[PDB]
Amino acid sequence: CLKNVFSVLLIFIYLLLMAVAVFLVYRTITDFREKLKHPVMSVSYKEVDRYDAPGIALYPGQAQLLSCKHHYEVIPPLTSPGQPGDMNCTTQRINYTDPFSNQTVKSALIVQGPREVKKRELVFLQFRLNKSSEDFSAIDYLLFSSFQEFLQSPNRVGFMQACESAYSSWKFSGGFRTWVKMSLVKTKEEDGREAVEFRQETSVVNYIDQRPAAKKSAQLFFVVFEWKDPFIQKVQDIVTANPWNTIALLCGAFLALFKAAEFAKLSIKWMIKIRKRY
Amino acid sequence: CLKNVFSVLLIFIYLLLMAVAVFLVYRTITDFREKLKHPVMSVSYKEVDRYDAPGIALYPGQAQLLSCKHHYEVIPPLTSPGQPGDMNCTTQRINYTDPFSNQTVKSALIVQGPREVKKRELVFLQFRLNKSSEDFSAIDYLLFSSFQEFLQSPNRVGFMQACESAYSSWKFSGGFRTWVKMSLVKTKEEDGREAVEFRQETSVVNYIDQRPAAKKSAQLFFVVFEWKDPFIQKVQDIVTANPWNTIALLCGAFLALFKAAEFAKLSIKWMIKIRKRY
Amino acid sequence: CLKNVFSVLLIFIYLLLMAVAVFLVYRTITDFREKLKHPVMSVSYKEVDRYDAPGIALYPGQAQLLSCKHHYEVIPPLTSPGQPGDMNCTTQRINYTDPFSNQTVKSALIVQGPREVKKRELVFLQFRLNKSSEDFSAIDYLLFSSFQEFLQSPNRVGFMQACESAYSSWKFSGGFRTWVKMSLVKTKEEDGREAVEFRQETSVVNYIDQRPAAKKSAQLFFVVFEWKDPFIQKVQDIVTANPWNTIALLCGAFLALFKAAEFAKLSIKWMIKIRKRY
Ligand SMILES: *[C@@H]1O[C@H](CO)[C@@H](O[C@@H]2O[C@H](CO)[C@@H](O)[C@H](O)[C@H]2NC(C)=O)[C@H](O)[C@H]1NC(C)=O
Ligand SMILES: *[C@@H]1O[C@H](CO)[C@@H](O[C@@H]2O[C@H](CO)[C@@H](O)[C@H](O)[C@H]2NC(C)=O)[C@H](O)[C@H]1NC(C)=O
Ligand SMILES: *[C@@H]1O[C@H](CO)[C@@H](O[C@@H]2O[C@H](CO)[C@@H](O)[C@H](O)[C@H]2NC(C)=O)[C@H](O)[C@H]1NC(C)=O
Ligand SMILES: *[C@@H]1O[C@H](CO)[C@@H](O)[C@H](O)[C@H]1NC(C)=O
Ligand SMILES: *[C@@H]1O[C@H](CO)[C@@H](O)[C@H](O)[C@H]1NC(C)=O
Ligand SMILES: *[C@@H]1O[C@H](CO)[C@@H](O)[C@H](O)[C@H]1NC(C)=O
Ligand SMILES: *[C@@H]1O[C@H](CO)[C@@H](O)[C@H](O)[C@H]1NC(C)=O
Ligand SMILES: *[C@@H]1O[C@H](CO)[C@@H](O)[C@H](O)[C@H]1NC(C)=O
Ligand SMILES: *[C@@H]1O[C@H](CO)[C@@H](O)[C@H](O)[C@H]1NC(C)=O
Ligand SMILES: *[C@@H]1O[C@H](CO)[C@@H](O)[C@H](O)[C@H]1NC(C)=O
Ligand SMILES: *[C@@H]1O[C@H](CO)[C@@H](O)[C@H](O)[C@H]1NC(C)=O
Ligand SMILES: *[C@@H]1O[C@H](CO)[C@@H](O)[C@H](O)[C@H]1NC(C)=O
Repeated sequence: CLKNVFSVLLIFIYLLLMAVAVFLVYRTITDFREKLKHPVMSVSYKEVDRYDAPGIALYPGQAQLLSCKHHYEVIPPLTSPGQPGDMNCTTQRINYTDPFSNQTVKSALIVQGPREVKKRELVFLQFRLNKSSEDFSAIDYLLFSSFQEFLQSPNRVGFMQACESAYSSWKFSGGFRTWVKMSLVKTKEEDGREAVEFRQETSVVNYIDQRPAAKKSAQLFFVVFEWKDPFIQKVQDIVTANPWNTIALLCGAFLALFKAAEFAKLSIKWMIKIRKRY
Repeated sequence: CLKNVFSVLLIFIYLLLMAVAVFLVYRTITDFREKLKHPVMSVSYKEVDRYDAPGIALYPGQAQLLSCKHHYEVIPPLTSPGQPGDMNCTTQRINYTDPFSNQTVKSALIVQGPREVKKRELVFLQFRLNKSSEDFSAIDYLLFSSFQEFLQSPNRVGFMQACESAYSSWKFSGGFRTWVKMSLVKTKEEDGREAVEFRQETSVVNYIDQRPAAKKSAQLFFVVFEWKDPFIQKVQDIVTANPWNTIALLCGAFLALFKAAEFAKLSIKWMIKIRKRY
Repeated sequence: CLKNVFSVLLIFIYLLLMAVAVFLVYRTITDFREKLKHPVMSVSYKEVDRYDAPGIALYPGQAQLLSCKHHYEVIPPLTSPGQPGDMNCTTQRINYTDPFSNQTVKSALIVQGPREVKKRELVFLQFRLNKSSEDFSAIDYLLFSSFQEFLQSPNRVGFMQACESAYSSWKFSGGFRTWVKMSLVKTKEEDGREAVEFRQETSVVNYIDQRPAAKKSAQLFFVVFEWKDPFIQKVQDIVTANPWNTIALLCGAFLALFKAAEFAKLSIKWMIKIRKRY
């Protein structure tokens, strides 16, 4: 009457293997949910021959700018303060309404930044704020990726608001030269898009005002816009769980368990033979 | 007498397949050891409606602070130097012993930072150090994540040492306004923990001292504490090698090799038939 | 005459499964090409007992340096400006030709940085530039990983050019103390190499010149070189697609499809039996 016992015994292999099968599909499902929740990042650096001329959206307001001078040389030659002119920018002043507020027009000024990173070209601006009641001399600016696109785009009055919302506006101080070493990051969201963001590393250098040494003491600002490295750090969140390399593995495990059940039927046959031997 | 030769020939399939099997399990084992050694990082940005009020653990020492003023406006209105008062902080001065030393009590001061990032709220502090022998005016500070937790926690005298050991204490200078744009990173170690770290980007703005223009020339410090972006960069090291999606693949490869050995037995049968045909 | 119809019907399982097989190998091939294009990054922090003494390649030019003083104390004690001496560096002045130009010899100066991060040792330099026509007082520097290697290496005149090309040269300003908190990143390119890069976070602190308060007003520079954290952020791009864990999965899927074709032959047998029943 204990033959059905041996039957359920040989079937215990089926039972345990179906149990580990449902356990494994559960674990694989929950791990796929996890790896689908938050993907994995991946950085790659693509060295570029020469950058596309960025757009420096300075917001001087009242402070008139003195000079512009690109300098392929690693060092900007000796300047002469308080003297306007010497401008050699492809500058363009453009107005728009702050998308944050729409309550105050923020006059701007656009500059074609440096292009030749290997030649180490660098825009060197100069500004002046003849004494006012600001109490903190600061001219904030902004960087978008390619200046020619701004020149050619239609209704750039709105393209500028799009930039101001996309990028971030960090100010350069007043009273010392701020060597801004720009650098790009072409980050790619997974929804088939490419987002260009500027990450810069300022380095302020104090201005020795002993050269003018006068009674005017008018505030004057200095900037240097440079390309940090000839590379473009582009980061894209890689989806580490595709719907294919997981179902194939689940099928492989299901087949492993099926083959194991077949080997278990073979082992039950061997055990029946051994019992017949006894 | 050369039949055993054909036998060992048909068995050479078994031999080579068992060899590639041990090679593949070796490679999979060593790759699992590697991917278990150092996991893969993964960044995700979770935009928050409004931040939990951080805790600014300034260490003024002797320098009394003049004013506090939150400013939902993007710009702090014009200040008046040398004049105390106007404080509207939920400030709290707290003492403790430096866990690094335990040899000197470091008087502190806690401030409830800004909360509404979308409203662009910003704490604007002011300090004074009437002329002393410091030779370098610097007031270091510290940031922990949520101020109300500090208020409610028990024995915050030790919670502060825990913070000082966990976070990092970077000083803001003296003589110009330092626009500190705080930002959080809720990093998650894999051992079921969540670590909150502050990564800020200062931006100093020189102070035009021509407004006081007196013979006192007392050192005075300005700060601005702001939330950089409404996002919270949270990074978690994803374990790229789970103990399951590797053993399933090993079993799939073992079955591929078993099926290949079966097809090889079939090919040996075909070769025996071809030999019988000849 | 419609028996061949049932034949092609049972064969439609073979057809659809071979179709999904070629589709799956196509998808796996293209995903392997993708994951081979750009690998996945992975950060790990290895706390070190004590750092290997870095090499600070300052480029003073004409500015003679006043003093050196390591300070295990977290704060450098009160200095005395304008007074040379007090040097306790293992300094070494070395010349070479700028690999960028080869048109101008750039005199340098090497300093053995701090070693004991847990002891919070910190090099504190001092410089002077008696009034000149620079108009912007800046002394740029440079960091390589281990100073003893520089001392022992052969023909360091070229090792220095190698460093200048490998690392990046960021200047510390003139007129205020720049607390440079160095930190290493031992990044590993996949081609069996280990690249050591310095990523530092400066923090300038204004110099109160009321202590000299003379008519000389000579430019003088202050630096502090410190180790930020006792950790060494080492990042290595993990190849997320190995040539092995993909072919094993492809074989597992091929076997899943073979077993499915066998079950389909069984289903065709069941359908033939059902048709015979009718
Ligand atoms: C862009 O906006 C600026 C600032 O509003 C304009 O500058 C003003 O132009 C008017 C023209 O009559 C002057 O009267 C004002 O004195 C200017 N500045 C202010 C407000 O004091 C500028 O005209 C606008 N764009 C351009 C270049 O036309
Ligand atoms: C926290 O520590 C500070 C600094 O030690 C304390 O400030 C001192 O308080 C005593 C009270 O009699 C004064 O006599 C000292 O002049 C204060 N500062 C020093 C050392 O000169 C403060 O009292 C402590 N906490 C509070 C708010 O009670
Ligand atoms: C490394 O280069 C510097 C700068 O060229 C050398 O300093 C010059 O040394 C000569 C020796 O006669 C002096 O006449 C010059 O006045 C020095 N500086 C300059 C150019 O004005 C230095 O000698 C070189 N290395 C060493 C330490 O010998
Ligand atoms: C600006 O630079 C170009 C470079 O070729 C030069 O030709 C031009 O004369 C410069 N303009 C001025 C205003 O000097
Ligand atoms: C622009 O400002 C107006 C108020 O003048 C406001 O009603 C509108 O919503 C703003 N535009 C947006 C969508 O930000
Ligand atoms: C200072 O700037 C203003 C314009 O903002 C101008 O009217 C005034 O003449 C300037 N002074 C000098 C010295 O150029
Ligand atoms: C602080 O700000 C709140 C905002 O409602 C205001 O009601 C309160 O009067 C302010 N306190 C002072 C000291 O002005
Ligand atoms: C605190 O300082 C004391 C010396 O007063 C020292 O013995 C103790 O180890 C310190 N606590 C720790 C664990 O840092
Ligand atoms: C300067 O600060 C000290 C307190 O540190 C105070 O005794 C002194 O009166 C202050 N001077 C002024 C001008 O308020
Ligand atoms: C430099 O520091 C060491 C530390 O032991 C000291 O022995 C030596 O006297 C110092 N040198 C000078 C110039 O003081
Ligand atoms: C070094 O400069 C010379 C010019 O004097 C130049 O010909 C050579 O290419 C430079 N070396 C390199 C490879 O940078
Ligand atoms: C200033 O430095 C120069 C050397 O560069 C030296 O000749 C001159 O005597 C120095 N002056 C003082 C006050 O030491």
